[PDB]
Amino acid sequence: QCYAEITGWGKCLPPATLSNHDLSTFLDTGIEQRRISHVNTSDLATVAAQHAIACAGVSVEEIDLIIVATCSPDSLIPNIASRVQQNLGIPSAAAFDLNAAATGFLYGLETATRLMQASHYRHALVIGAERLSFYLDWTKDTAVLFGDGAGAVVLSKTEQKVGLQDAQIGCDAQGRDILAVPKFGTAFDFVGKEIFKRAVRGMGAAAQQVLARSGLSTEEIDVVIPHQANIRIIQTLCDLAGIAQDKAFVNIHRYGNTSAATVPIALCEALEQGKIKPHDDLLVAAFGAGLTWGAGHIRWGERITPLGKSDAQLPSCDHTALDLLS
Amino acid sequence: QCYAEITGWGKCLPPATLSNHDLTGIEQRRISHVNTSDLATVAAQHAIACAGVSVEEIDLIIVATCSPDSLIPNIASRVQQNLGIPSAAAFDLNAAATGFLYGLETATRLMQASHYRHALVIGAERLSFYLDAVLFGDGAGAVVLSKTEQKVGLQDAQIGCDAQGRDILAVPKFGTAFDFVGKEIFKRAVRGMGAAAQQVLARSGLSTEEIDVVIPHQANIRIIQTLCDLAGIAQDKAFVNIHRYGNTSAATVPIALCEALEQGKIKPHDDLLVAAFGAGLTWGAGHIRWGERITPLGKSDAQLPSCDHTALDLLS
Repeated sequence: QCYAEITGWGKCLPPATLSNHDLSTFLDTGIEQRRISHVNTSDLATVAAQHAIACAGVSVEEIDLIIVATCSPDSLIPNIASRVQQNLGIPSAAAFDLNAAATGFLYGLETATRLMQASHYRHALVIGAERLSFYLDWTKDTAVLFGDGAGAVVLSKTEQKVGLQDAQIGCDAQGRDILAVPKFGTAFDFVGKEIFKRAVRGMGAAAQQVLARSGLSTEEIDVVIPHQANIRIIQTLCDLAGIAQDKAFVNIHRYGNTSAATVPIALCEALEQGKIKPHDDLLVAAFGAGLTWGAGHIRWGERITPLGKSDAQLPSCDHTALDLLS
Repeated sequence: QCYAEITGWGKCLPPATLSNHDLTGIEQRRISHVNTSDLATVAAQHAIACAGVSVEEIDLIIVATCSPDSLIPNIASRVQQNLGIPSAAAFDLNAAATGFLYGLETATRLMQASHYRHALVIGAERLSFYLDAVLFGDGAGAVVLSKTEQKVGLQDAQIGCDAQGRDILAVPKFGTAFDFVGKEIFKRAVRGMGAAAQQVLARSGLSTEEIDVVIPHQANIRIIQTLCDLAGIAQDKAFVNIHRYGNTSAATVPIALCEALEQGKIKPHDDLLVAAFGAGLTWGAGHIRWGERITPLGKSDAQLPSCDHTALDLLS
């Protein structure tokens, strides 16, 4: 029996910051700020990956698998996992984009972990990355909700019982029409109340299943890394699960909802701020357009500090965030 | 130890046919009058009936495409909604034409390492959306996988990507942001698929003589011939339907597999070699050990909405 330990983590938040005050200028949550990228999604992903690689101390030749969870890719042909691969010079790895909306990163984590357990993948890079700013209708509720950013992890095969344990991922397809941008693709819809109910239900039931199969009580959960879409969803999810609200890591106020990137960014910050201790039990939970949903139980291993650090950074930004949206 | 048997197969080729005419290996392609999700849906319905599984038994839906109707939400969730499958994991995977093989690999390992008992893996494309040209068509192919103890379905696979070839095959300004270098695409494809096939064969302990059938990506007849010649595999073992449908990217393999079974090209316990490549440049190969059954348990009446248009008409 093999496991996929999370041995590296990293993030990339673009520098141009957009305050609510900045928003008041042109405009008539929990969120105070978001970032707005002056580069493509593949660039955000690349830098976050560089941080996780250095954090893990792995050589780029050791990576067998790159998954980019996104719903805002630079291009469809080719995918952007292959762009990240080209940028980092990783040779020969499997490389794909996965689209499960905000639950993408959890889907990716589940997928890479099972690939590693059943076959010959020794290290993996799983990245959540978005440039939601590309989508926004500056007239329309939606505009204040979303930001740009990337988060990444590196997974390394091991015999120790760590990394993702059980996961339960799914999709409530009867809710598909309540959250959509239907004419971008080869072809907004936003019903807040229904999104709310189905999200808490989907994430809730998924979390419960994971906990029950792991034999854990809510009390043995040390940290909750939820999708950062809405503070009230997070509070409600915990309240209904009976999980103390202090265990939930929240950074939505800083970055807004960055779809697939929220969980890996939160996870990276939680580690940097020492919120996660060696051998802690984490509960991850997320949902997204689809309506996709998921939860996972991660057992952390020995190390919560980077082996090294990267000098990787985005090209210098000559623009303000107000400037980027003009 | 668990395995993912291919217990259902099915396809959906849109009716409007486009012959070679004035206005590869290829004589015809199909041109869809519906979205990609619709092609995927019908192919799925055929596979479900072929497998005799109930829609409530499906735990996982993967749609390999690079021409989805929408990015938000994904189209796996649309297929799920159309078939009424409750609660399954549903995602879109983009690895260009190697998508279906990537999906097959992913679903198989999900099923072996965790609690997914049945899966639907679909390749589906509407490449006609992209064209500015005689090389591509539209279509979908699907399989259903069912967990079992018998040593059948995908055995070893080797998937990868040659990222130094990323720029030789691209539509770079569709997305949130044509390039086509035929000779380089040719060289890297044969190299990528070749090396992948070799690694799979070697790990499986097979000689090329024990391969019964080859289901390759249908992008170009000469690529297929060259891949076999260099592997030492007899060219007669390679199933080819490109002449009928053209290159339907992620859909080529599952359509070919489905037709190979319908035409009795595949026998119980046959060893299949799948191989594919795509923009990325992605590449992959897989060894499938077929089980007992090569006939559908049932048939579906599922069909696309009636087409009132000619294919010439559809491109206008």
